[PDB]
Amino acid sequence: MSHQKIIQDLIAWIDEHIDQPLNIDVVAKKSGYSKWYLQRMFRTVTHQTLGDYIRQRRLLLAAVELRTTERPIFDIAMDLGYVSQQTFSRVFRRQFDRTPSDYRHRL
DNA sequence: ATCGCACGGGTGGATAAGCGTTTACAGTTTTCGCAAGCTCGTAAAAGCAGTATAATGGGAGCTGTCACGGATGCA
Repeated sequence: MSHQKIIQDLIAWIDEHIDQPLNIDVVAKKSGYSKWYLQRMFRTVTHQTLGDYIRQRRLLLAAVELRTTERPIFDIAMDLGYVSQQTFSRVFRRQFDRTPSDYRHRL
């Protein structure tokens, strides 16, 4: 089994469990590998990062929880690896170039 | 393969501070509304003086009955 089949399984590993507290100590242990070694092979298969991409699906989930659900900004961050919305609102100007308040207005 | 270690990138984390937006909790101004209290007015209630043939002593339904002592008080 080549490693390009490993990371193909890893793209369906998280697509249901980004609302869960999913950390690297779960992803590495339930893959059969170590904590660091999964990140070296992750570059040569999809050209992007791993610890930011789980945020990139988490910040994708916050936008589809804002354009559909009435949940506030402060405690969507509580389930997605943040302890407050102060940093969680800040990276959204990097990921989608918008404010977490301004997305729901422009339809 | 299996996995750390490091230089360094990215960040998360702990105060902190930011932003425009729609109401508090501070204090007075305004108007309107209806009284409780005073003043009043007169029709009703309240009070007062007089009435010139002549008239001059209650009882007025009472009590219908018991009988034994003490003090009182004339005689």
